[PDB]
Amino acid sequence: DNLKKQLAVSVRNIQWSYGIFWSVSASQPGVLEWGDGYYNGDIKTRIDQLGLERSEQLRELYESLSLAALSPEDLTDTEWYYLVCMSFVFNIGEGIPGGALSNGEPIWLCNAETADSKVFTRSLLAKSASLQTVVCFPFLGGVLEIGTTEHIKEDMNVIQSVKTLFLEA
Amino acid sequence: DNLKKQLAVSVRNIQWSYGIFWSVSASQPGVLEWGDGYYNGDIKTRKIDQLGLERSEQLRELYESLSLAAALSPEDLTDTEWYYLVCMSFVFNIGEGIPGGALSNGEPIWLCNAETADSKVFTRSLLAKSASLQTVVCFPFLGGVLEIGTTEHIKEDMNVIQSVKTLFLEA
Ligand SMILES: [Cl-]
Ligand SMILES: [Cl-]
Ligand SMILES: [Cl-]
Ligand code: NA
Repeated sequence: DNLKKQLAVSVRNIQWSYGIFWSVSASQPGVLEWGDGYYNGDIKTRIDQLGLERSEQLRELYESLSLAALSPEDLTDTEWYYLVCMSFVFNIGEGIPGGALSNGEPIWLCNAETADSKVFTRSLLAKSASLQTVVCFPFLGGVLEIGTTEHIKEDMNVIQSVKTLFLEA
Repeated sequence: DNLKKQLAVSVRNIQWSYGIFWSVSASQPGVLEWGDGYYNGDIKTRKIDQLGLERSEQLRELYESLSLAAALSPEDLTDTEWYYLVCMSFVFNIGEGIPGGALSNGEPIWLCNAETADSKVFTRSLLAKSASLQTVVCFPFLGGVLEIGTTEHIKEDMNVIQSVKTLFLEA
C-alpha cells in the first residue's frame, strides 16, 4: 500500500514516539521487512498537515546510507533507532514483529530497554533511544509496531485505539 | 587473524583519513566484504594504545550494535566517522564499484574529486561528499583490495601506493 498518512494520524493521536508497518515480503512468505513508518519523536536540527517531512527525510538519508537533505550528525539517538529499523528483516517466529506474526496476537514490551535479546533483538538500540515501551501486533496482513519513550502498562485499548484511528484516517 | 596494526601504521604514516582492507568472502568467490579498517579522521567527543586503535575499535562496536566502557552513541559521530562506519555494511561483486573494479582490473583506481565521481564508477560518491572526502584510492593487495581516502585533494601518485604497501608489510 501507501500507509504514511494512516501511520501519522494514529501515532500522533496516541502521542507515542514512532510507528512502523512491517509488511510480508512479496518474494519470501513469512519474512517481514520495513513497509512504512512515521517518526513522532524529538529532533535537534531543522501544507504538511501531518508533519510527514522529517519521516520522508529520515527515509531519504537511510536510502543514501544504504546505497533540505539531512546528514548523519543532524539526527538524535531516537531518530537513529527509527532509521536503522529500516534495514531489519524478521523471519516468522523471529523477534517481536516475527513473534507477533506467528502468535497472531500482541507482544507488549514494558522496560523494552531490559528485554532479553532473544525476545527483543533491539533492546540496546531501544536503550540508547530512551525507548521504554514497544508494542507489536498483527494488522492488515502484516505487523504494526508502536513505541514510546514513556512507560505505559499493557493497555489493549491503545491497540484498539490505533487500529480504529488507522482505519478511519 | 587481523590487519588492524598494519592499517594503523600505514594510514597514520601517509596522514590520510582512513584505510579499509576489503577481503574476499570465504563462502562466495569474487565477492569483497569489509575485512578490517583504521579511522584516522576528525572526532567531536573525547594499557598503552601506541597506534590510537581505540576509536576504530569503538566505531566497529557501534556498527555491530546498529546491525544486530566508553561505548559510542550515534550522536557522538562526525560525518566522516559515519562514512567509515557505513562502509562496514558494503559488499562488492568482482567488477562492482571501485573495490570490485580494482580486484577485477588487478590495478589501482585513483579517484580525485571522489565526491563528483559517476555513481556507476564510485557507488559512495555522495557519502564521500557528506564526509568531505576528496581523494579515494583502491588497489589489489594481499589477495584482497586496500582502500585509502583523505579529505585532501592529492593528484595521482603511485609512490603513495608504494609507501603504503611497504609501510604495511614492514609494520
Ligand atoms: Cl594522534
Ligand atoms: Cl564504490
Ligand atoms: Cl581530490
Ligand atoms: Na525485535
